Amino acid sequence: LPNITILATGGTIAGIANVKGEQVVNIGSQDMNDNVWLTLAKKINTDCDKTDGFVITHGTDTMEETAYFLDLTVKCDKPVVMVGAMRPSTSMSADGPFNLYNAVVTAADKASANRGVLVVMNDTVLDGRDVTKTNTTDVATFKSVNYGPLGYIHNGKIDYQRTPARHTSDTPFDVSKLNELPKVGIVYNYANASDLPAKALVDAGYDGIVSAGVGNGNLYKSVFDTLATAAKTTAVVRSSRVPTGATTQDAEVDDAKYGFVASGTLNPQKARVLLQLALTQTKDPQQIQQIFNQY
Amino acid sequence: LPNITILATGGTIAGGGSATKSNYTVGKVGVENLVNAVPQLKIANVGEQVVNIGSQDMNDNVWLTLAKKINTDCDKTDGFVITHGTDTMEETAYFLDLTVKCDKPVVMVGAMRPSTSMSADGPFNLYNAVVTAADKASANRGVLVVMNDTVLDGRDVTKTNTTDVATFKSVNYGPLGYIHNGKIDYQRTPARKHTSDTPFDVSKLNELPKVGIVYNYANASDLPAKALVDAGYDGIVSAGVGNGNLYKSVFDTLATAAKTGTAVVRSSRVPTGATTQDAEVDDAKYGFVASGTLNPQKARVLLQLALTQTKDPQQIQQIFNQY
Amino acid sequence: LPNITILATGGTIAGGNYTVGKVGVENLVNAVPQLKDIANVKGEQVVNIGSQDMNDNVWLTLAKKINTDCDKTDGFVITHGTDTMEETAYFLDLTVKCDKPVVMVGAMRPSTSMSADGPFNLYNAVVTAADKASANRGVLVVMNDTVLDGRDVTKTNTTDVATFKSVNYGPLGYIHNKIDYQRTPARKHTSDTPFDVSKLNELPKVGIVYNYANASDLPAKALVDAGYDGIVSAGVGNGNLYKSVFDTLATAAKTGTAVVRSSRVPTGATTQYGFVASGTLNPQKARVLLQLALTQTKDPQQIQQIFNQ
Amino acid sequence: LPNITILATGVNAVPQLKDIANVKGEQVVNIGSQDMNDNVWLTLAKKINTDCKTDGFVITHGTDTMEETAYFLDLTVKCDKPVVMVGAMRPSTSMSADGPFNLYNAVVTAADKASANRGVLVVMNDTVLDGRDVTKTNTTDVATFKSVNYGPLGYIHNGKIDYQRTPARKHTSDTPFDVSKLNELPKVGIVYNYANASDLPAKALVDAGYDGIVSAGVGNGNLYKSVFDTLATAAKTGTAVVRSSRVPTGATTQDAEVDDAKYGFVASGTLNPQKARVLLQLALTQTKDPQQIQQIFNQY
Ligand SMILES: N[C@@H](CC(=O)O)C(=O)O
Ligand SMILES: N[C@@H](CC(=O)O)C(=O)O
Repeated sequence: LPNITILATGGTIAGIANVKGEQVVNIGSQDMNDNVWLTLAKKINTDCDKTDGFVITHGTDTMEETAYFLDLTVKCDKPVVMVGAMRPSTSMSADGPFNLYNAVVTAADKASANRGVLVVMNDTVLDGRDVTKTNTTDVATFKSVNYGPLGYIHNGKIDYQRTPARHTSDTPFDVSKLNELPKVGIVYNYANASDLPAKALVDAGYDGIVSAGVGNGNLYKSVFDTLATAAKTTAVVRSSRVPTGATTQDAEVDDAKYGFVASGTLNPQKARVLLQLALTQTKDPQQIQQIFNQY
Repeated sequence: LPNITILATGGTIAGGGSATKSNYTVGKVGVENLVNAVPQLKIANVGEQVVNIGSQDMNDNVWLTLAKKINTDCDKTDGFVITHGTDTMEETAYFLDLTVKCDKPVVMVGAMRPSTSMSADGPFNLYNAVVTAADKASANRGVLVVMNDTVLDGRDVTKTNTTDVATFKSVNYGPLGYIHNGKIDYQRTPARKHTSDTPFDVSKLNELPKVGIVYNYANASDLPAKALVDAGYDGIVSAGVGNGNLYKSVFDTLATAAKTGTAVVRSSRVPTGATTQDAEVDDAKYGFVASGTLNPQKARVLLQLALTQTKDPQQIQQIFNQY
Repeated sequence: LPNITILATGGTIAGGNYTVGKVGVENLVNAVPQLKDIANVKGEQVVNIGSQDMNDNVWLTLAKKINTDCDKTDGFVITHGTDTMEETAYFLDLTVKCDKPVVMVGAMRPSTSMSADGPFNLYNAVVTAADKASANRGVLVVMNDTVLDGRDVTKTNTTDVATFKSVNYGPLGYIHNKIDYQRTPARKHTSDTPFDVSKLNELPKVGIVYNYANASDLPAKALVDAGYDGIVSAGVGNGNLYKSVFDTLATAAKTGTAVVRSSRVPTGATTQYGFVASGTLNPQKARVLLQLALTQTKDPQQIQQIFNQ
Repeated sequence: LPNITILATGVNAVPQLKDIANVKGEQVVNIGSQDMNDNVWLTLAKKINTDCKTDGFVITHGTDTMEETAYFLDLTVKCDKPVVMVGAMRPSTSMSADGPFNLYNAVVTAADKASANRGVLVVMNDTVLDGRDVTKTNTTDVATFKSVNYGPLGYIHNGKIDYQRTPARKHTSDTPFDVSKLNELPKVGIVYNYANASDLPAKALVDAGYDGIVSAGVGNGNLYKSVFDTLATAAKTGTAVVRSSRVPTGATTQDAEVDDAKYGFVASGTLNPQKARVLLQLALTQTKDPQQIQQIFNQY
């Protein structure tokens, strides 16, 4: 049988294949940070040749952030499948066993390769870029809200009907010998939104700022002004607190005039992930925007 | 016919750009020109231009102006229709839902496409909004949002999509009724207290307590919360991850802010589902408030009003458990 | 503690590829020791079958049981198959004269499976059946942490444990650890209906015909040939019908048969022909209501008023 | 500009199309889409196949059965040029009639080459949808058409399409289905399952000797006992029987509660009843064997 290594990183999930298990760290994913991300990726890139595929048990809270980061830093072309649980393992009707079950299936399937980093939840294979946590409590919380799942799992078989075109081998981000990430913060937009948050990050000389805008990534006037001065003086990506849909160019915001970057379908967390890595290679908004159109 | 007062605030309903191209500005078209875009209203007898702005610049002053209109002119009309930007309609609609002391159907409506666009959605939406406002069965339902042929309540309505004309959805509890042929089959009503049942009286308020929102994500910086605390904000909402949790940095500063009096509400960046008590965070232990089903923008609204009557974390927790 | 009586009909929840309705009611209770902390659970095995074989006789039995024993218990939970629960639940919603909570629950995964969903479903069903806030909402279905109304709950997905959704108007409340009730159904239900099945041992014959391109009209004609009392059309779009099928139902309606227009399109109302528009009711739910109406009238005009209920 | 042929089945009104393409109109038929049928399909496919010349096609169609025509054309059109279907949920007389911008975007999609080699497409309310998974979800909503199982191929903004997906099942040029030489399609009907379901509708189709029957089963393609009894005898008389589901989302899978291979049934996978009918009709043009039909249903 193929050999699949389970990498455990935390999450309620604790709190066909020849399966080996290693625990890298054990944290709530709400405390997820650059160091675990750099450690997790360096682990998988180092042990790529040593196994047939990886399954990663993780907290569901920032699962979408980790999955996107690995989707952009994993150079291992072998399947990397992320998995978690919404109910505790000791609790009744614990969902984790069959989730992890399905993840090993996904990681064992030879058809799964070259689909990037995947997330497997509730009988479904989700792509790392579009997966998001939809609901605070549901076991079916994970969804690709914009483009949808890649496949469904039944009786150990996967009917793959999609593959993402936007990852893994094909990305230029190499964090192998990197021990820090650029600083990227996220500011929320709302009625009468305060600029205090964005002013705080700019004054700290943050490399980047993501805007959790309203609608098509729009900003409150105070915020927009301040981010306009920062971008023109800090990288600023426009994303949206809106859970679904692209933050587009050519709507109500001339980004060129302002040197903003429209985040596309990337939500504020995922936009942050991509902005962080883009700032390891360039700081020009005109250049970054090209990165955001391909990843 | 019923008398419906249309209060205009701006919005992509009142915005223009060419019909093809997608660049456009909002809070352009004056109300009077929107009335004319919908010849088929003489349903009701159409009005006032309060502001003409993109709803992304919506703020307490416009909120307070809106509430003061509706309550003072309640007896002079049969119901109101508020033309608004889609971006914060869920916020405005919730504030009015907590502050309007009238019964008249207060129905908010917007458009995802500019009025100059091809197949602009605003004319027929505004039609159904008037329809909604004119049907008195809409009375006693709180502040409503009528979008894409659907009637939604101000508490649960939220913007699901950045571009879809079907963008608005009551994701957690669902719509109140659907509109066909100028007729509404209402099958629900919201259970939380709204409008006339709220303990909030804005008649003598010209400004709201200061409440900001901090976002949560991996490795999150705590400088925004430290900035809001240092700024003496009355309330802070965290758009937490999952069931309202915080990154260690952010939880640290808010732990200290809450202990020295700041209202701290735990909500979720997660668009649907409740941020509940007794999960991973013991709210009674750090004097916090779980926001329940209220998303962060809506949680801000409730904490702002709550801070007009009380600064007790036990007391706020029930305001959030009741509205 | 409250007395909750569990009425079992089968389902995957009681099943063990897999077979439905193998396990008995005491074993669905056994499997969750925690129910001892919440209610005094008693059980009755009404039938033990896959809900794809659910039928009128079982419907009539359930309604009479719930109606007769309403004064013997504090609330009922019905363990049931997920395939037709949306029908049974809506049937009970209109025929139960009991005001006490009547809660339906099921499983998408067998009792034998990894991550079997029935235990926590059945627990949450008993909680709901025990909560005083649940009474007077009509018949409820509790699946995957949520209280759903019998009228609007429908099965949205073929395999998901979260399949059940009130797709048009949404859930009534959410269950965590004790229910956040924020909605209540406005159409009339339970003790508020004009339908009395107590002394009925058969129901009027109602069938369903599907519409699609090139649709054959032989299925509609077969139901016409059988003198079926009612025909629901699973139409396309907003209750539209293929030409040949529309012709046959025109003849069926003209010779006395009730014809309700519904839609195969899973969401939204089929709107208001001397036909009956089903409104938001999908074909199977439209079927149950049309069945009941034909116990009180066969007037299409009065039948449409029933559907506006 | 590319030459786009708009084939109408049910203009000067949108002048902004002419900013994107050189329109040819042509009235293939004049029908309500609830009356869509095999003959319009055979004509549509043969028309497109012969005129494949042009740079792309746009097909204006009623929304009610568009998902059937889209899938049928998805499997029988041999042209690799973009074939885009579009309709309106609101009449053109309405206040906010959606047809103009839909038609606009359909021409945009059809004129874009990135659209080629994605099969037959459906463009409705700002979205590029694949012919296989696209389905009509809501009775009146303008946002009704959506790919519920696997999702949209791209979104249209400002007359530009961000394609991020393509369907993996074989379509168009990779299919063995050639309707060019057919003047009729095999007779395949659909029966619904519900509690107490009557077997009279399915027996009517067996009595008329239909080649194929699709079951809109409950749950994972299950059948009421009466209907199963009937479909079993039909399979026993060489009839093809495909198990689908009235449930709008998810696959009707093998290895659940019905031993397909024992009875000779085919699980439809994610194909819903009307779509399963389209493929079974074409499947019956090449074979009448359940292993081969089931394979075909895992292939398309
Ligand atoms: N920025 C606009 C967007 C819209 O109206 O759709 C607003 O909310 O005012
Ligand atoms: N009675 C249903 C139970 C389920 O599927 O959950 C069935 O037989 O399929």
